[PDB]
Amino acid sequence: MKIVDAKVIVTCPGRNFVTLKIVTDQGIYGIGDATLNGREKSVVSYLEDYLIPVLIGRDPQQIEDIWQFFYRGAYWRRGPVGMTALAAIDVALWDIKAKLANMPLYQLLGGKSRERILSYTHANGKDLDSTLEAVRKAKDKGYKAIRVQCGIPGIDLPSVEVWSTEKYLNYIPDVFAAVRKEFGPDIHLLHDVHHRLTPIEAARLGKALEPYHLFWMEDAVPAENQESFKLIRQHTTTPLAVGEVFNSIHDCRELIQNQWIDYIRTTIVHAGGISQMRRIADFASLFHVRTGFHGATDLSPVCMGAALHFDYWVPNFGIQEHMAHSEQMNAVFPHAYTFNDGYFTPGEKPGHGVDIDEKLAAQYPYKRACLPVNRLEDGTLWHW
Amino acid sequence: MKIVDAKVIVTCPGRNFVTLKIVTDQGIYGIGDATLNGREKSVVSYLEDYLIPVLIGRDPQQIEDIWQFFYRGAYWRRGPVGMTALAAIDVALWDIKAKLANMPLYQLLGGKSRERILSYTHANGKDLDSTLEAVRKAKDKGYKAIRVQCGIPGIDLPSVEVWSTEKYLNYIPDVFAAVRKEFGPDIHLLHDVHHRLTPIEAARLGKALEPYHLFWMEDAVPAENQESFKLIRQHTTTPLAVGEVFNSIHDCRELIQNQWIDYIRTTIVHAGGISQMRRIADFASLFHVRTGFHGATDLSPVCMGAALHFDYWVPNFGIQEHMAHSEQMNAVFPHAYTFNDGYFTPGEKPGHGVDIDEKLAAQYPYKRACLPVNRLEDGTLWHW
Amino acid sequence: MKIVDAKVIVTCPGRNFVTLKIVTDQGIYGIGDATLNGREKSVVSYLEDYLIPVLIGRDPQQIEDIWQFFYRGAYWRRGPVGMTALAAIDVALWDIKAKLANMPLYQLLGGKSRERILSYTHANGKDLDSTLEAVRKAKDKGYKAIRVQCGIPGIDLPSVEVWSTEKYLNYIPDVFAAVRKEFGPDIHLLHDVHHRLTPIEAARLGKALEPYHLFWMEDAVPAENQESFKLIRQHTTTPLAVGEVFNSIHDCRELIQNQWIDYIRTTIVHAGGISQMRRIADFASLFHVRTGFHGATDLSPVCMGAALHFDYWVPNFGIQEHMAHSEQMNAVFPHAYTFNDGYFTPGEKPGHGVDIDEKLAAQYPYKRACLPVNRLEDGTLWHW
Amino acid sequence: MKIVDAKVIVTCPGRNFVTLKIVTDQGIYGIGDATLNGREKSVVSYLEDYLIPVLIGRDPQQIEDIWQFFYRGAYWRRGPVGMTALAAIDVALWDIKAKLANMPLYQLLGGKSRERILSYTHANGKDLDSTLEAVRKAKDKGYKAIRVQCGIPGIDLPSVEVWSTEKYLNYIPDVFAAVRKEFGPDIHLLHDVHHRLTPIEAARLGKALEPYHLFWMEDAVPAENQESFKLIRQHTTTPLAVGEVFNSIHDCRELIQNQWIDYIRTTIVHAGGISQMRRIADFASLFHVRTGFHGATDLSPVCMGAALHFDYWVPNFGIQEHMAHSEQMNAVFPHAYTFNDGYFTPGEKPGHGVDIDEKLAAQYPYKRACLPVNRLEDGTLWHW
Ligand SMILES: [Cl-]
Ligand SMILES: [Cl-]
Ligand SMILES: [Mg+2]
Ligand SMILES: [Mg+2]
Ligand SMILES: [Mg+2]
Ligand SMILES: [Mg+2]
Repeated sequence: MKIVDAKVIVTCPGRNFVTLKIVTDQGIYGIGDATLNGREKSVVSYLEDYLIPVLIGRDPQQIEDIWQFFYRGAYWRRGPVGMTALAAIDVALWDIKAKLANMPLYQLLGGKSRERILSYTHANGKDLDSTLEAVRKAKDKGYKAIRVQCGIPGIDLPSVEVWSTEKYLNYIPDVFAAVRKEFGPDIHLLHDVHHRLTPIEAARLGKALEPYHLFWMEDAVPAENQESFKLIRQHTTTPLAVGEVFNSIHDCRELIQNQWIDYIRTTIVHAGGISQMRRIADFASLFHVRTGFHGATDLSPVCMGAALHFDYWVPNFGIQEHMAHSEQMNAVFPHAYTFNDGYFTPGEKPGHGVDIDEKLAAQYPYKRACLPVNRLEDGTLWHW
Repeated sequence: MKIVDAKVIVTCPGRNFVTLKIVTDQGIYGIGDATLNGREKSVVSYLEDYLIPVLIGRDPQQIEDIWQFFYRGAYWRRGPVGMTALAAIDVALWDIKAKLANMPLYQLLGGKSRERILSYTHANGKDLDSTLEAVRKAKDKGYKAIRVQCGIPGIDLPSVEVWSTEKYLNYIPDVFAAVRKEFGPDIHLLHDVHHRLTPIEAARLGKALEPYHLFWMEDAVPAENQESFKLIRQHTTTPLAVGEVFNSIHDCRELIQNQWIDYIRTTIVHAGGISQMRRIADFASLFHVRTGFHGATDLSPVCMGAALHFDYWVPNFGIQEHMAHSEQMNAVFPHAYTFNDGYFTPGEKPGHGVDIDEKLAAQYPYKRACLPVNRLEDGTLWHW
Repeated sequence: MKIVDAKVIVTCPGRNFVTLKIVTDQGIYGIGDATLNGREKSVVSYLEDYLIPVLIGRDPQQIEDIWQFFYRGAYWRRGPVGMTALAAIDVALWDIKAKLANMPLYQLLGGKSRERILSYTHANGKDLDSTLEAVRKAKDKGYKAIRVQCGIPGIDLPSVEVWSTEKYLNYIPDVFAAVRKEFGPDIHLLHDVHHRLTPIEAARLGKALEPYHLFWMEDAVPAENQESFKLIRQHTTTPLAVGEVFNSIHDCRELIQNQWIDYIRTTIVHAGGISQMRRIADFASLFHVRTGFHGATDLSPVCMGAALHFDYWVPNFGIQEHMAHSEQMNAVFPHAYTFNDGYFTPGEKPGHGVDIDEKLAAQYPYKRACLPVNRLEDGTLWHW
Repeated sequence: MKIVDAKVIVTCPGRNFVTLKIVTDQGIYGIGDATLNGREKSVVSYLEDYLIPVLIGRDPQQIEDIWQFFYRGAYWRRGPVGMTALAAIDVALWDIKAKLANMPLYQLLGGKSRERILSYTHANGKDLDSTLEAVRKAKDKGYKAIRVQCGIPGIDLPSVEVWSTEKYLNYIPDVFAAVRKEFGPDIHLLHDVHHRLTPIEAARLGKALEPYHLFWMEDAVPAENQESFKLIRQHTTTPLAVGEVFNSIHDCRELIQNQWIDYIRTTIVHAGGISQMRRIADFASLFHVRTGFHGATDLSPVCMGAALHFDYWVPNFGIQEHMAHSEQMNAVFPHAYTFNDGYFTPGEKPGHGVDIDEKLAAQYPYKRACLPVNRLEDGTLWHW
């Protein structure tokens, strides 16, 4: 068996998505997500100008050899751009392998471990009354788990947000108190701190949120120095999640082996595909850590299909984020996965069950969109 | 899909082997090794009286769910008997899954990572001259790696050996000096200490063996207290291997994460099958540890086939032990794996490529054989 | 002195019990429990097919030599099946040694350290009102210590239970609040978490239970990774117990030496007998850990007699679990130990004071019964 | 002051170089290296499609604010592609700031700390005789420090090398013995292991090289798991260097703070520019670590000029690698730095003293060239 062609498709049906398609000499093809929000074209070049020319002629069944060849062979290791490119290749090859086996991908990984996959959605409001309404709307859509974000009183190219830590820490516990009073204890509640605190501030916030029994408090502090979480863990029993921005097991080995976190959020598209995320999830399982894949709209339906197959098998599954794609996004990527009453199943189609409609994708050209930056009230460039 | 039957076959074509066969409602079947040397019938009962009745009617594609069901569901966790029974089930189910995919098993794991699999053999002699001759005979059979064991001057139910640590430590370095003088530096040399030393004795021996640059020094001290290896590692750069007797990742997590060993020897048949050994090997890979599967004759050809498929894929492969089965053993277990000039390939037959000839197996009834014990010169019951 | 015979008796007077009887050439005999709930026949084979043939002709007075011979000589070390078989031998030999000395067993261990042995019983209800009634019934039977378990609102082969961690954590503290309000502070209250939490969940629960001053919170998290308890210990002063499922000191050395637990629950029948439990209890004593032997109905009266003799001597005794055997069970195993007003004494008969009525045991053939498994609400196979 | 334009120039005068030029509204401009060997065009896109559009209109004097804006604002942090793009911006802005100050760049950093900057060159041979000749040729060019690499007996798209660790470890100490015998003890000798060993192999090699007193042994093991170096450091006093492949302080914080290495090799072009390398070098200085910047031909003369200015100031300077550019490369990048008798000075021109001749650069179009991969003798994809 040989790879005869590989191509990168770029489309913007509401937001930018980048997709790799690998075609074999037997006409079976596979696809993988390569989208890196706000830096998309750097991955397109990494693939087109460097990795795709090496793929041609190789045996697509050698998933591990090709993963190692690109991971080690880049010489400069890890990193968002190269690991997203490698993820796209790895997912497309697992898609091919499952189609050659005539099995849905979850069967190749070890089969199903559960009948349904818990998800969570968003509830965002500019103030408390609107936040409470957004939680009602999320519950009415059948979600059993809801991430709550609320505006704080007094608070093509990157937008610039302004931030006050002190105002946020003083107000946000009152939001969770009000949500618990209105909606009761059974609903799972999540909160994303979005990198804005120092560890002793995160320790304070985790303690203040303990009475509300959150499913997790996410991304509390920037995590390049993984020891940052030791101080948080010493002060609170609010569960901790981190890692949507990671691209390697080396970004989280210490967080996990020291039991400093409860959920690892690192994704298939951003951390080298199914081959690497199997290793992260298995390492996590030794230390009570569960998967909580990031699932914002900037991960394409191809990533979602691969993630749901992974979620259906992995023993230490925690939850799957679901920020829904629009109708126009979904039409470009026909898929077998489905949602019902707060939960997903991956679908029984062979492969990860996702395809790309190339004719439709071609109707929507790339349009640049970058992520915001965040400044403190004095103008300091902070963490967004 | 359903399991319709499962049975345990016991045969003694020169030594005892126990094999599980699982049969599906589509007539595809899979087999797994269940042999536990010197306690064989305890596994037969564990399977026949407890696990097989639960398997019937289950979907064999759910490998992970069934692994967890038995691993956790036994309540009393881990252990040689239960983990060998679970290994037999797990291997038979991966054999079925690969046959359903119409692929050799290594393809399901991620594909081949190498063209050939390095093995090692034995060279044993009662004295130095005979040891040197045994090394020549091993080299003439095409082996590139040879385990050297030599008798020490002055040294149905279990045989009782006698042991002197001091005589062994004084003599064994001279054996490796003589082997290097006769055979040169290119041949890989291994030594199995077989549990007989304390850590400071193993540190001394490792230092004394450094000039001879061994591939490994194996099982230097009993390893129930994994911190025993820290003191060895602080004193020698001879590479260290351990773990043929282990049955769980929990027997070696600290040895590996602290970089106290170089090779993990734990096997598919004795540690819960391919599902658990994938997790051990991947954990090992984060810490520079390589696989060195045990491969004595008491692991059946079914274990060897599964091991060779695993070895063909796993990135951090080190070596495969090969103590050859006899012609009568091989005839009971037709297999696709082959040996050439010191190396193996697993074969391209779907599954792990091994089968059992039930009619032939029935010609050789069980015959008890137990492992020796070892006593010190004063009669103390020691480690064999 | 020589062992002339040894036999395994299997009986099901309401539930399965396995018993070893060793007979000496002077006609003195000893018995030991060999019951391993839900895997019973695997121990029968381990004994009959491997260990008993080695016992014959040996001097029964050599308890330590025989313990080492089997512990080390199995080659594959530790584990539920082999350690239960070895426990049966070790207890039967201590029973013989005490009969040869013409002493109750506790005298051989070092004599009595207390006049009475505190026990605890069960109080289980499907809801809070019924739980409160079960606590009244337990108190009326004279118990001074009561384990409380309550159903949670909204929650031959293994039964399958369903589990929600979040519902349990939200409700269970209210059960202990109600029990304290009704029964006051003097009664000792225990709770068994039964392996269902992660460490930060157990930390949360321990904190929530602090106002109710439990004697212990038991088996909070699966303990194969012993470092799991470090995080619990950093967050709560509720006392911690673990270890009914352990079979070796190596399962708990780190829990004890780091002062991560308060009570070790590992038993004579499941962890290699009196010889090994003397070593566990003495190690525990250096680190303030007290014995809290498991004492569910699946440990036979032979185990109970040995445990009570051990409990009467050991300095760092904490408590003895007592889930009562039925009248039919007790009739098969005449014994000297007695209960009075919440406490036991072991009895003054030589040996451990327990015997087996072989004629009566023969009236009740083995009947398979396995332990349940537990699944999460999505179907994930969890810890029961 | 404002940035009015910024552009990326790509040229291949013998090998590919990528250069950023930032132009201010006062006509002062600055340049920075953006070359990432073997992935060059991914950086071109990162700059052109994402970062340059944000630069336009910003005040170039705000070097720190712009560094933080891009480092944090990318959201996905660190990594070879983004950190090389950010390095190009940071160096071009320091070039502008020094030109506005009318000072050579080293004056802005704190002034000169030394009169001359020690460098090292290459001596490579296919065998020992040729290696010895290459060392003579290097000495005759005035170098006082020489990296020695020798072939080992029996050993557009990526070339595939083959590797044997055992043959290398057996032979390489003899090469250093011969070099010391011929050239004496005063010459500084370096060796690059190039990622090929495990830590205990590197410990062995470091010990074997101790009699030859190397300046350093470099890149002994892949360093994603920084604790890998602890075991090397416990066994040898050969000095250790690592880090040409790093892009962040987070790749080396533990190596440095634990005193596991002697020289940090991370470069201005690959790790976020002068702003980040000032922080790495200062952190290193607290722990006795000295700078040893990588200086292979794939770092352009723009990187060399910035590095030499940095080297002239930094207190804890160790050495500068110098693998010489060709005449055609040098003509595209006129520069003030000069070499004399083994040492450099950075030159007294304002800025880093390097410029790009755009007309000449335009004569040499991009031509793809990728780095080799390395396979073991069995075909395993290894570290190159
Ligand atoms: Cl990158
Ligand atoms: Cl066992
Ligand atoms: Mg987030
Ligand atoms: Mg061995
Ligand atoms: Mg319990
Ligand atoms: Mg180098």
